[PDB]
Amino acid sequence: TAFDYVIVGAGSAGCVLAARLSEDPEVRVALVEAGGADTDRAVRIPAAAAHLFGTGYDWGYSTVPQAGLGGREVYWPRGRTLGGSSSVNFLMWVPGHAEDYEPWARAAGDLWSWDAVRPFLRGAEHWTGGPGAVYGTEGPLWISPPRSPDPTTARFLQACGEAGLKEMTGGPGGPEHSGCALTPLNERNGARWSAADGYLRPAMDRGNLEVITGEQVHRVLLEDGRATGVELAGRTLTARREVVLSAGTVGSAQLLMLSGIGDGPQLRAAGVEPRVQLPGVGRNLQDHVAVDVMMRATVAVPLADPDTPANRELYERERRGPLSSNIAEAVAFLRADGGTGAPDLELIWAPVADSEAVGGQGLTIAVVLLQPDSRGGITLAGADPSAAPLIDPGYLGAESDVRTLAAGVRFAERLFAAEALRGLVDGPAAPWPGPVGDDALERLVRERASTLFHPVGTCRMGRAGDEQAVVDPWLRVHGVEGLRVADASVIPRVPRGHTHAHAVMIGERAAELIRPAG
Ligand SMILES: Cc1cc2nc3c(=O)[nH]c(=O)nc-3n(C[C@H](O)[C@H](O)[C@H](O)COP(=O)(O)OP(=O)(O)OC[C@H]3O[C@@H](n4cnc5c(N)ncnc54)[C@H](O)[C@@H]3O)c2cc1C
Repeated sequence: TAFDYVIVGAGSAGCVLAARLSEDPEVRVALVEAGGADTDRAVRIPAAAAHLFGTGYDWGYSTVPQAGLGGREVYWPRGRTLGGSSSVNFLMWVPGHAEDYEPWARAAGDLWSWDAVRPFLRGAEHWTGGPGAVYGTEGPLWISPPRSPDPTTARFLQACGEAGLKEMTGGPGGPEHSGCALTPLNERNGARWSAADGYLRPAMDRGNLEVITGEQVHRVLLEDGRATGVELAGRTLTARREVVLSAGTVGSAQLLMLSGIGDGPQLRAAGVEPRVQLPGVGRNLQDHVAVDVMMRATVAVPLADPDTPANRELYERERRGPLSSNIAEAVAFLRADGGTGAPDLELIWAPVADSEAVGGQGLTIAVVLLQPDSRGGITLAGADPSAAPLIDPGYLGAESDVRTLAAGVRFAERLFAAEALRGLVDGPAAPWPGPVGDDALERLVRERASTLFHPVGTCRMGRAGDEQAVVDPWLRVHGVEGLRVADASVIPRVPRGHTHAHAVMIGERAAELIRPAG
């Protein structure tokens, strides 16, 4: 079946692009998604998101053994349903810092400066909270303050205050380089509001949009230097105008390589026929890494066991109580060196502990390396389109990353030692060992660090002439006509924020690049 545009992947970016491109009734748009409809309860309920790990809603990737982590493999959940990862994520809308775009503008020009992207980002947002927030007030994605924050969360913010991190008046993504805040949420009335909710669903009555679920794309079909369609298991979808890969940091890169687009020698070694030499495909992989500082609680921890009759009754009646929590209720930003300037550390407050020793009754500060120097890549394991690719982030390959995380763990410890928090905790929650000496701390970081689910950069944007660029500033794959990538893969440098915002923004930006308004 024949379309004008074939979009692969109904995720953060792909939902936006399907909705936007189908706004013109004279173009026919296909949105092709490996997963099914987002129908399960645990998709809707903020507190339930982590229960989707290892389910049909999750691709369930893992990294290769990581030398920087002592040989550990790291689990890589990815959403596999309408809305993609926006349907399984932790609902945090934490859109990053204006300076994050300096390396994008360096790579791809003023099209990708902050001034250019800002309206697209603000345009995605509909803030439901108090005035003075930085967020937009008219976009498809409802952004809300928490309905029922844990009582300890105010204490975390007070502790931050005591340690010189003041509360941000606009929320994260404001002018303040340093500070703390309640997490802005992708929630409407206490339930998830995903890209499928905000963008896709309103568009699905359109006669010119076909949403095709349950279909993993195997490769892009190339003919005479142009993408002509995509191959599913049993049939081909044709595109008269463009194929747009929105399959994310894993899937977009894997699909390029499976199509013969990438480094010819490596593709040959994986059993794939090279078609377009583009060595940057799968390279420049970046991700946030976090270490959880977990303490045993001396107070009630509702989020340790949120799914109870009482909480279900309150959620049903009022959409309040623990089930309305995304768990990661507050954030703080700082520099390891204590300077002014853009943050290189984030602290995430979760009033729970992943610790069986205390039955979950603990409190966590996740310490986040926002600007890793480590880099990795994704390659094919072989030519089977159903096989997972080989994911090697190179976590903690750079020793500076270890030192930065060590500094952040010291700061988290400082917070738990603060007047506002120390009364709430009594020792560490195993397997967090609590305070250790300097050398021990470096080893502990390597033993405990894990993904924070923000992988980017495998289909990096850049100007013609930049040998490891994958797409151009208009998101067109270099050396192919009628083929674009629009998702988190194109990001040159991992931001100082959580990447759902960036993916949505790229979706919006891509739609305007492909079909300018007016
Ligand atoms: C568990 C988890 C928690 C997270 N928490 C947050 C958070 O709270 N806040 C935040 O800002 N970010 C968070 N993130 C990250 C954020 O959700 C992602 O970075 C963002 O959604 C990526 O958008 P995307 O469009 O690039 O890809 P995705 O949204 O992953 O979309 C890719 C889509 O393509 C589909 N696909 C892939 N390959 C194929 C194929 N071959 N054929 C067909 N379809 C295919 C996938 O199934 C998926 O639906 C989280 C991520 C995860 C996994």
